[PDB]
Amino acid sequence: SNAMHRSRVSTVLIDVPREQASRSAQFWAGALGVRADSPPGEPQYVTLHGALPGLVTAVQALEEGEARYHLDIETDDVDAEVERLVGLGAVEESSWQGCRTLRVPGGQLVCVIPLHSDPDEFAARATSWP
Amino acid sequence: AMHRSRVSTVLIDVPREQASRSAQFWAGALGVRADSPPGEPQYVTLHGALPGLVTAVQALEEGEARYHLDIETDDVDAEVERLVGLGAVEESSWQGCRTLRVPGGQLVCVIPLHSDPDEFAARATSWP
Repeated sequence: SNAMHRSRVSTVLIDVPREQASRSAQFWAGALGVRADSPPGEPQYVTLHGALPGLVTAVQALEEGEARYHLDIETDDVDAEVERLVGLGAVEESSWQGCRTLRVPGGQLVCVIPLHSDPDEFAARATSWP
Repeated sequence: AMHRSRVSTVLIDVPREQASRSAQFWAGALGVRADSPPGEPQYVTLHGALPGLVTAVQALEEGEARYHLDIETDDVDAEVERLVGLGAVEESSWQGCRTLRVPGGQLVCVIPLHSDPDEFAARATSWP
């Protein structure tokens, strides 16, 4: 059933109500000793450059809801990866911050997102399914 | 001090009754082996989930599901003081760890050294 495809955790997100976003980025920049800025086309994100090895880390401004963390699973087939994770007991929730979003067994949220990495890096770190 | 710190650990905190199902899911979701370290039955390590870091499911005696990060340091007291200076607030000892509520509301723990020294040095920042 499940199409052959690849995935891995690519991104660690610090989700904060929009009003606290700049204060949060200020803290994490000082706490981690990192540079912080927003990418073009992504003003809701403040990248914490080089915070974690082999991953992207960012503060994401929430338009509604309470502060949390979440992980993004990067994949070359979003539909197939959502299907695979639902097969493992995850449940798809409403679109959340423009991402396909699942509640996993235990209660945490994860987002499934498309490719945003150097192909050679993704091939070196992604897990092949099945 | 000078002292050094880095984020070393990503924790998936779940009510104890849900801990087995969580570990099962994450092992399957990430394609990793999952097992508890000797002396640390409250954790199920997700081996190699995030290379350069440790990732684990932590069984909570109470409270709701969340994630948190551990900041690893060679001077726990100094690092807590430094993070408090940046606006973090120390909460009561939580799951046997020094635990801070950061600006924004997330939790972090400050923990002692537990990594290959060369890995720590490659990833850590020095603080006056």
